[PDB]
Amino acid sequence: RPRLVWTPQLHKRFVDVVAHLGIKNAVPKTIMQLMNVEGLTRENVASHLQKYRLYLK
DNA sequence: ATGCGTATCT
DNA sequence: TAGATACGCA
Repeated sequence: RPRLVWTPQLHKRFVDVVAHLGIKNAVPKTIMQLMNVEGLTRENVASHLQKYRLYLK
């Protein structure tokens, strides 16, 4: 129920999955499927990817 | 029906 | 600042 905390370990797995897939295929559902984290939703990944893209600009 | 991207909210 | 929610539109 409490908001998801993106721990350095969880963010690292996100970064590795986003690096594995290219920019084209690094979409929230494919990231989530590859990350393989229990209880992690498409919306959790989508929100994180938005902030990640803003940080890379 | 599904899910991505942007804006907006807490 | 980070993470959640809303929604337009592919």
